[PDB]
Amino acid sequence: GRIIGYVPGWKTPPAAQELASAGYTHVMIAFGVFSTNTPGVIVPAFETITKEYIQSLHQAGIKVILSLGGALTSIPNTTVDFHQVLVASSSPEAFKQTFINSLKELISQYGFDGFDTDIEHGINASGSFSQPQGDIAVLASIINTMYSQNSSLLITLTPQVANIAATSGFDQTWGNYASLIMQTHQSLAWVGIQLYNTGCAFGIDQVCYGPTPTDTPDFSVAMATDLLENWPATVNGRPTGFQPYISYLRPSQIVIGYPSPNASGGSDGSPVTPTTTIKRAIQCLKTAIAGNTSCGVYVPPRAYGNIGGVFNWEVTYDKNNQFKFAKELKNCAINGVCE
Repeated sequence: GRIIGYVPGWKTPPAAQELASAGYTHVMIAFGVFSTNTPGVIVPAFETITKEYIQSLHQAGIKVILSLGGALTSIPNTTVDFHQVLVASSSPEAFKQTFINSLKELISQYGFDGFDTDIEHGINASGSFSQPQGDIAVLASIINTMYSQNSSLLITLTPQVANIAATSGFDQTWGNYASLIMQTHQSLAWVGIQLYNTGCAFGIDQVCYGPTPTDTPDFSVAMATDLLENWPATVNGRPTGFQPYISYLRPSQIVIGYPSPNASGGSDGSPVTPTTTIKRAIQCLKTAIAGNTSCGVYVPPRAYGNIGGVFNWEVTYDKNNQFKFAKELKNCAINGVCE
């Protein structure tokens, strides 16, 4: 499995040897944003991150992925809204060609191993959940074309829970990444779930789980389960109204994502889930056996074995906390030894 760290491109990054020693296997450079003047062009917003620094990561054995989108941009004539630049293009085909060429250019120039979809704005639902049109169809085409041309690319999705949790919804918030996953699963290294900055969302049991309380793994386990299982139309004689999500993902394509605390307990993301709970979530997904080192009340419908690992937003917090997030999770996330 994997220990994944987000590296903000507006802060001095930790040394590659510090990250490798802590147990990091992958880092995610935040962020590429979207040109409003050449629709499809990706504008690098990581001034603190050099090709030399990325070489240092590779020399330490860490893979380096370019994260696209994010929450906002301050670069003039840029947006983090995908739809906005897709519709600004002369055609969806021109947009796709420009986006692919621009992404290939950045990958070649910086030596990236792949790219991450952290597109939090402007993945609007069109067509049907099972046969999406518009934004999801175009993004799926970009992902599947990039992977078809280079099956070594690490292509990841980093959804918010509303985007992937069992839902009747299909819009820019609800179920959009679940729809995208059915179109792209064959191309994806992993889907990393943002288990923070969210209200509760539904498990396939029709129970609404949120990140608090953080002393049980239920939320982490239920959200991973929502990606690993078909969404049922009926639960115990009742209609769910759930979209017809069919799971095509392997456990190795599931990553659970959290905010890392600094030494003071501060974080960029709320709430902070302690590493003891994260290990319980992985042990629970592995075994589907409840206990004080494994499942709480929520037990998934089967044992999955080892999932894909863990990420944190973001490594400058973890560094300040002597890399306790990576150090405490690496035996569990990487070697699958969680109790």
